[PDB]
Amino acid sequence: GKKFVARVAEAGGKRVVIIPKAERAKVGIKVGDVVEVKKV
Amino acid sequence: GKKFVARVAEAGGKRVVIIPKAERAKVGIKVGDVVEVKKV
Repeated sequence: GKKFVARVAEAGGKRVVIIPKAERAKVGIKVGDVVEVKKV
Repeated sequence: GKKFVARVAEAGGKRVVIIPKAERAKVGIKVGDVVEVKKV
């Protein structure tokens, strides 16, 4: 339930939210994890 | 404040949340928009 703020970016012709290593460590996110994305 | 569920994926050597066109339309997200990402 921990969260972080980010910006939608364009990478490889896709709209993505890049998750830096620091943010992964703070929120406890690994590849494959399910997340909730909310527009602010 | 609208939200959608997604999975952290790996693309271009980065950990990202791909946002499909349908999800962008439902949540009202454009590139550059600030979003909140919460681990479920």
